Amino acid sequence: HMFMAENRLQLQKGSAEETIERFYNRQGIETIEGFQQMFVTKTLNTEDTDEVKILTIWESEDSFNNWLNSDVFKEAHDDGQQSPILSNKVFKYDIGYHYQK
Amino acid sequence: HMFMAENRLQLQKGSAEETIERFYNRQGIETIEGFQQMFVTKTLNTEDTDEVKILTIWESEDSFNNWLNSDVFKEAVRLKSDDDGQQSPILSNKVFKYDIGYHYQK
Repeated sequence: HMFMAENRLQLQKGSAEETIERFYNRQGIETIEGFQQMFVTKTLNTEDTDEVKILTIWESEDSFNNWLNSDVFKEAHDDGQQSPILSNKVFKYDIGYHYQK
Repeated sequence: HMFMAENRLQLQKGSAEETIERFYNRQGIETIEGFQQMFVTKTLNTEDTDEVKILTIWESEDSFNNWLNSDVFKEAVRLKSDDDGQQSPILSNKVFKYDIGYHYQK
């Protein structure tokens, strides 16, 4: 039923505070039918690197795919600066149970 | 600000669905001041094992801690399809905690 997509980013240890806020940009994700929620998290107590996750909740995986194929997605997405992002991966999940007070 | 706790379960392949069923019973979590949401997920496209995550969203970490030390938690599962004594095929149960820097709900 409900679907969750995760964009897991590994950053240079300590670079989260200065890098993270950029991921708070929705960039029109809420204009996609089926989009429900978005969370941007920073993992506590990591030592090797800083870990940032962008979680998006959808009514279905089709909704998510439509987002990927949308124009708002296409539109979205100092020189020489070494990037703070070490890895960028995507994971997909079926939400088997959800409850909101 | 907002806080997310995660219980990450590695499971015998094929047991994801049954395991999520054991979590339909929130065991009074919503009675805790600060509790906001719960998500129980199954990781897609895994090969040799299953993965289920129990994510709980809170107003603060203190709220989450209050749940763990609450009477409802300390006093709170078996499925109808279980044989007496059957165990959830858990390979590992790990805990992770997160600060939620941003949240948006349509």
